[PDB]
Amino acid sequence: ADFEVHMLNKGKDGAMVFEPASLKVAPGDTVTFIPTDKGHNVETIKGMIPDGAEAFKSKINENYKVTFTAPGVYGVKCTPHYGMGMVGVVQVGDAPANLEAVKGAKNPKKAQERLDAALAALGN
Ligand SMILES: [Cu+2]
Repeated sequence: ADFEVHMLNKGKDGAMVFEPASLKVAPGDTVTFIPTDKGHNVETIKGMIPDGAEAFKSKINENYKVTFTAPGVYGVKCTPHYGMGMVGVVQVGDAPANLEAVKGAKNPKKAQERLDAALAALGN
């Protein structure tokens, strides 16, 4: 199954957001990150990727397609707007083994407020 995540300058959650900010996919699913507005990209957050997973970083303005292979929770950010809180969470499969470790990862304050909300919406 294929899912879409859009990158916007303004959404229901405020400025510089990923929509949706939290998504549960299955092992092997594909998510396409699409900058609806210009100036955004997607990159994995340091310490918020499962064991076995490869980090990634898309180019600004590109539609980025990723097939998630290793199960667990992945923290993602927009490079330029990470300090402003532009972050999302992708859970791949059931019972993420790295769920406790991603909760402890350190992020700038606004990014931390949105990641905690997003982890809570997954039922974590
Ligand atoms: Cu951005």
